[PDB]
Amino acid sequence: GLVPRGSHMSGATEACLPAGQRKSGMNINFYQYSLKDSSTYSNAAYMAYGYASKTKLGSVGGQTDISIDYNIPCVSSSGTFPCPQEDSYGNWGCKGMGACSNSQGIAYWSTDLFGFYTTPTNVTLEMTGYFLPPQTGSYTFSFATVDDSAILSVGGSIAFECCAQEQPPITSTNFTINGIKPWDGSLPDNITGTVYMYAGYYYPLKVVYSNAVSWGTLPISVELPDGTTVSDNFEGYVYSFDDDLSQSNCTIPDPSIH
Ligand SMILES: OC[C@H]1O[C@H](O[C@@H]2[C@@H](O[C@H]3[C@@H](O)[C@H](O)[C@@H](CO)O[C@H]3O)O[C@H](CO)[C@@H](O)[C@@H]2O)[C@@H](O)[C@@H](O)[C@@H]1O
Ligand SMILES: [Ca+2]
Ligand SMILES: [Ca+2]
Ligand SMILES: [Cl-]
Ligand code: NA
Ligand code: NA
Repeated sequence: GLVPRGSHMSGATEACLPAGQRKSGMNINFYQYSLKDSSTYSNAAYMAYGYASKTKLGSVGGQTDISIDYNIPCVSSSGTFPCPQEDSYGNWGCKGMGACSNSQGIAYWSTDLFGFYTTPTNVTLEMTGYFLPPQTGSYTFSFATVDDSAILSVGGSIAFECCAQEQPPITSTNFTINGIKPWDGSLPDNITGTVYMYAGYYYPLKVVYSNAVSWGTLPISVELPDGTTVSDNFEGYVYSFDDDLSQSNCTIPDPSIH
């Protein structure tokens, strides 16, 4: 036929063509989360949008390295140094440092998350921006692990609305990756998710991440159509645009027929 038929039952993921000045990287907003609260982050409504009803702590823009790898301090005989969780032992020490005098159960202040001074032990953050596929095909996003709770959403009307990156969060719970901490503890059922994307369109991307205590971990990757994997550093793939709610043609409901 002269034209492609389109994805079945309007199945294509909504994308965007923002006309304004493109900025490299994602915006990261930080919100209050209570130390050792092991329940709030288990609710889908909280992880999709309820986080923004808590106090906003601040923000950083232009972030291309988006994985989280926060290690608490070990106050050791030779000074205070971050302890990789796999090197923690006993009650407690850190391999190569001896016994640690400090508690694993208190808040710690650091700039480890995106250079922003906060409590990485206990915080929720929202990463927003647009993913620009260089290749048409299936993209598989993944979290290698999650400590404590996280979601990833892709698409207009799923992550956020086209040309409206800076607005309060939308209520969609149709997550691309549901990494929400189960009520029974243990691992979420599935921490990949796949999206079919068309080259050159901008796909809204949202990651919401929470830590309640001590270590924080969220190693983010994407497998491209060509089979290669991009991990941690998404430079060249993620961008931000200032809101333009007046750009009438911004939303592309079905990129295969655009
Ligand atoms: O999944 C929850 C967190 O687990 C780890 O945090 C540690 C965890 O400690 C456990 C025992 O070792 C402690 O003696 C006991 C005392 O509170 O708690 C158990 O759950 O939980 C503590 C908080 O209660 C933390 O202080 C410990 O660091 C770690 O993987 C965290 O990143 C997880 O969020
Ligand atoms: Ca919409
Ligand atoms: Ca934790
Ligand atoms: Cl040691
Ligand atoms: Na770590
Ligand atoms: Na430290």
